[PDB]
Amino acid sequence: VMYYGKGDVFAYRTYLKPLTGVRTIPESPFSGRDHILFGVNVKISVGGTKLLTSFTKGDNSLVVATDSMKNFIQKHLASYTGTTIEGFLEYVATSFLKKYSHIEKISLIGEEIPFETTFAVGNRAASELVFKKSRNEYATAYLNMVRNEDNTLNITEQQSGLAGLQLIKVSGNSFVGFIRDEYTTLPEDSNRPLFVYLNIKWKYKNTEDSFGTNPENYVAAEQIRDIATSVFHETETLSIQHLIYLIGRRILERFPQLQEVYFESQNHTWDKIVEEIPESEGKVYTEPRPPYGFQCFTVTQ
Amino acid sequence: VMYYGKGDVFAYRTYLKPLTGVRTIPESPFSGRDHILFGVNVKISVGGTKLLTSFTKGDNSLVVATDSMKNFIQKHLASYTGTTIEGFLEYVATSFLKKYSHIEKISLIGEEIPFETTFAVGNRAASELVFKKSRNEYATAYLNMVRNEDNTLNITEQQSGLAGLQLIKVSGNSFVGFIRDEYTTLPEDSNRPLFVYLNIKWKYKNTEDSFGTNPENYVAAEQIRDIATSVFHETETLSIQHLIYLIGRRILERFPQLQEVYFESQNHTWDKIVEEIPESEGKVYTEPRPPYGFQCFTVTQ
Amino acid sequence: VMYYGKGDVFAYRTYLKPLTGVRTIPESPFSGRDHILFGVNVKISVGGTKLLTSFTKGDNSLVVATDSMKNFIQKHLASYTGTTIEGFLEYVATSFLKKYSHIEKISLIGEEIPFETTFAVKNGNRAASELVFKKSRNEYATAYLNMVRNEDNTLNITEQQSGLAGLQLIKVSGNSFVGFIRDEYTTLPEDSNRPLFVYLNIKWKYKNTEDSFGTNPENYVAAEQIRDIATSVFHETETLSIQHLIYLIGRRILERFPQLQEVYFESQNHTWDKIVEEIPEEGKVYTEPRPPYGFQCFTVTQ
Amino acid sequence: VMYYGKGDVFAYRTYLKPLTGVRTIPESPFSGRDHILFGVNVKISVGGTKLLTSFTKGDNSLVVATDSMKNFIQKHLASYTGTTIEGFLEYVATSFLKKYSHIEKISLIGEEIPFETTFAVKNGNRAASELVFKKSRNEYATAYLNMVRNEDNTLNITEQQSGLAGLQLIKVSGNSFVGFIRDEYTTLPEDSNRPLFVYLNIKWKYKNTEDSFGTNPENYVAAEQIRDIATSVFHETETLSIQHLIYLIGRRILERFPQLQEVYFESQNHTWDKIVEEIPEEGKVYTEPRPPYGFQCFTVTQ
Ligand SMILES: O=c1[nH]c(=O)c2nn[nH]c2[nH]1
Ligand SMILES: O=c1[nH]c(=O)c2nn[nH]c2[nH]1
Ligand SMILES: O=c1[nH]c(=O)c2nn[nH]c2[nH]1
Ligand SMILES: O=c1[nH]c(=O)c2nn[nH]c2[nH]1
Ligand code: NA
Ligand code: NA
Ligand code: NA
Ligand code: NA
Repeated sequence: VMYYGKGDVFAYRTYLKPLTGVRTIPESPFSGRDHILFGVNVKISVGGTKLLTSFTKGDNSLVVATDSMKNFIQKHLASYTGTTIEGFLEYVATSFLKKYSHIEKISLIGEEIPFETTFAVGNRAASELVFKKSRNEYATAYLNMVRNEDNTLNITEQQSGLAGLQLIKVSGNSFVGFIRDEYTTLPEDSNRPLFVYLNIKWKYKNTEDSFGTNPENYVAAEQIRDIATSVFHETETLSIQHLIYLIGRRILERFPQLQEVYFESQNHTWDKIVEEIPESEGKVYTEPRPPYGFQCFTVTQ
Repeated sequence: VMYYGKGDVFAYRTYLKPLTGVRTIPESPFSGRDHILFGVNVKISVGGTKLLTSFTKGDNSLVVATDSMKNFIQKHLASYTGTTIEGFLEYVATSFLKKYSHIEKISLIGEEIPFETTFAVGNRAASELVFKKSRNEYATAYLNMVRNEDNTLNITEQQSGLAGLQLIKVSGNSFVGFIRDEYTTLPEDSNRPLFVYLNIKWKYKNTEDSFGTNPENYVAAEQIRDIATSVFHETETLSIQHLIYLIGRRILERFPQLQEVYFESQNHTWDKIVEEIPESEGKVYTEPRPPYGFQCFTVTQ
Repeated sequence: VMYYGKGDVFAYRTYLKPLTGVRTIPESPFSGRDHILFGVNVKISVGGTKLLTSFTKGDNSLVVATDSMKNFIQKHLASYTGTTIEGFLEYVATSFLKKYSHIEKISLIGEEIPFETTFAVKNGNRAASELVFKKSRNEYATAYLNMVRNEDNTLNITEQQSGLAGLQLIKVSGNSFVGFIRDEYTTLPEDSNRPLFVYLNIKWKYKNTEDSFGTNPENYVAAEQIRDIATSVFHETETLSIQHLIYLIGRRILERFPQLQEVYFESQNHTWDKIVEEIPEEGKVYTEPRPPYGFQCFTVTQ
Repeated sequence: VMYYGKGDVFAYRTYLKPLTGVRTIPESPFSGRDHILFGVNVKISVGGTKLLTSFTKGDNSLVVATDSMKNFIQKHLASYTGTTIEGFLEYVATSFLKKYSHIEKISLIGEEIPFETTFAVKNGNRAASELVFKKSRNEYATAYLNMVRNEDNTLNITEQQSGLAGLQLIKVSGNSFVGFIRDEYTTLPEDSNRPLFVYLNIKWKYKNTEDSFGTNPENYVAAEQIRDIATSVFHETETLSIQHLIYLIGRRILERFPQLQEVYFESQNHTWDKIVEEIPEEGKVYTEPRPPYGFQCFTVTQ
């Protein structure tokens, strides 16, 4: 391995060109983003054989300073004329390889820094000025671009995602029928309040569709979130494994331009404390000990 | 000082009695809570002269185990027949002093663990089953109760609050006219994107009104949140100090049953990177260095 | 309430005057501080009735920008000629009130950012490095100071407190917790031998605030020495509870430092849950508990 | 991809077999581990094509509950008779594949939960305590292991890696960063003497996986010794960049441990910003930077 770069490059842009005309799906009201505020956290990694002596000899002649890479990203957010993080990553990548001929490979991660609307008043409406910083789920994007021997540039990998989704379904979930042996102490549960954390990532058949230039073909993280919550509600779940497969199948049915969906899920279900409350369908639970189950699974189109 | 207790007592209750009929205000749509899911993080502290020898002699005869205090709280969440955190704290407090005659003083903090609705589908609606765990703002409550010499119990202190509100207003804020001397390097800014964190706490004229038994008199954290966002939108702010005073005045005008409102605010405004973008009203900003300004201020009715 | 200020004012100073001339105790080899690297995180709060209209009218005329308070702290760390965080806070507070006549009260907190020595081979042998330090995320010293301006424009310290924060200690045996109340709320078993794991925050107040500054260092009480008393007493004691332990720690502190007026403890119980009791042919296995934690708050006075 | 498992499996063991018989190096006094207290955080991932219908059909017949995997790990820490995290992972992996025939692949990560010695006065003198330990939030050792079941039901290790995580080192002088590209994106000044602050994660692979287990301890490479090489080289070197430094650290590691095949570095730059350059009558003042951090990823091979 030989690469270097800059992490935690925060950049907030006001009044990015709005994303509009995204084809809708029945699980989600999403049709676009107003982009009054567009926040992103970028990580940039660059590589190339000509970087060797920066390591082996302490020669900085071909070192773009990581601080300069931060300036590059922030200046390019000011000049970007597109409408998505995926497209912003492409713009940065192409511009960086064009600028620095000694770099053979660039890898970028962009994480949305999400904001929510707030109420302002003779009637409450969404404010165009005041927004709430959200620490809940957020969109992500990843891009790798290389310079070939014939000096053409090529995207070698692209992936979009949704991170930090935390969903609890109070009833309508079972976990029964698993292996019972000398190591098993978990009771079977025919009705648990399954609490899952979800990170969902998708890849497109055609990299162009990720940029949003033709919004009809763009798959928004907001729509993925809404599919996940709908499928979870609809399904008598039999395990997290069962749930995530069904979510993936629905995503790929709604978005035929997608090639695959990948899931990283964790189980954070609470421990039950009070099983029966007189005169109520209610129950009391509490936080479990730290160990958490997880699942990782790809569904392909 | 001499007290002991239990912290991080998480307790999640399904199907608490709904809070309904809260008198509305124009800044907020809030009228109640369905309480399908009711999550709280409780801290309990107890004191009394009879605890001395548990410290000075290692005598545990009058030590209620902190683990038992956790069981007490979780069992009482199962039996609570009310509709608010404030009322739950009163129920726990009265029950604990009634149970343990050697305790002279109990202090409780309750923090909401908030959950948000999600979409499920032939039309999207809010799910009654699937909820999103939120890491954004949340309601709080605090209660202190004592046993008097004539053996009556009395609430000595009650306070409600909203914590973790993070609001950014992209324009319509200035900070000018402050002291310029040998220590001043901050440029005056006639139009900054003020980003404030807010913790807001209120006290009632009549402790009864905090419980929610008469919802007409209950002041919900959701309504406080919506007043804050409305006032921030409405105001050409001149500093955080100026903004929080105005928020407090509005709160006390809307809620005459309140005696005071207290604010703890922090300044997290971003540093500007790009001041002018051709053909746009947009700008680019980034995260500042760690130091943060803060303000603390009480407004009284 | 009405005040404002700046938090997370980090400041790192190289080559502060070393702390030496301290008075030793049996429980600690502490003999001073080299101060090649001195880091502090400062919070500053200021008040005064003349600040009212900055809130009620948006009048910034008497507002010292919080950014300027950060500059003030950082510049004064460069000029500070003393040897302790406590003395640094006094230097900042006195200087700030002298600069800003409309401020009536200042409150300061300083938290040490601790570094540990590393070793290097050079010129034939391994020795402590004067250049390379390891940042520590473990325990650290703290200080608190409040100062006021009186009607006659004199300045008085109104409260001072020192402390040690973030000490996490586990004793594998020699602790019991038995004899507590057993009623309809009790499910905790009696335990004659548990691996008690405590978090300790310990704070002390001096009889004479001058002794906190270090200008006569024999009278200073170092957080390092308090740390070492805590670990020694925990080892020495067949503990009957955390309450029992912290009282005995406090007694030892006050016996070793007669110039202290009191010591205050905030302790938390983070003891692990037992998984395996018997291992064939003296060990056991434990794991992390559920989140709820017991805590204790207790003062011992001289 | 298809796998599942359990994360944050904390396990604390008392009185593990001590590690001794290690081979020393000039840069480190490390001589073994007492193992009075041995803590580990384990993540376990398992796969196999027979798990498909647990996802596609909700059939739990071949699902080992993740809770049971936690039980498995905790119970095997009680029975483990070796002396290293690397050996513990092998013991767990081999045992798990032997128990569960439908599992084709297991991946394990173990992270040391480190504790430091404390001292106590007893029977007339201050000495290291055998009972009281301080939990550390600083650097810690790591291990990684992947094992597979072949068609003939033999088991093979397919990847092994050891490491040191969380090392944070600041060198106050004797570092430069000059000569980098100066163009329309450059605003960083050249600096002939900066207080370089690096975070280091260092990972190593052995030529022969057996040497990682500790059963012949003279061939084991301890994270403590790697830590001490890193601090020594940082002191010894007039650094020209972090890239320069980590290459030299890697060279020294590979020279001192010829049984290693390679060493991999993930470094981050957290150097403070300068506030005061000149202090009257050699110190300076620095403060925390904005969040963006440079990083480097680099392998040195034998
Ligand atoms: O959904 C689940 N999948 C699992 O693999 C599992 N293991 N324990 N609980 C579980 N729940
Ligand atoms: O609103 C503000 N109040 C302040 O006191 C301040 N100080 N710096 N910036 C500031 N902004
Ligand atoms: O030392 C202890 N003190 C307590 O009060 C307590 N309660 N549960 N366990 C405990 N341990
Ligand atoms: O050591 C460094 N390497 C780098 O690549 C770099 N970029 N900015 N500062 C730096 N320091
Ligand atoms: Na739709
Ligand atoms: Na209303
Ligand atoms: Na000395
Ligand atoms: Na030895």
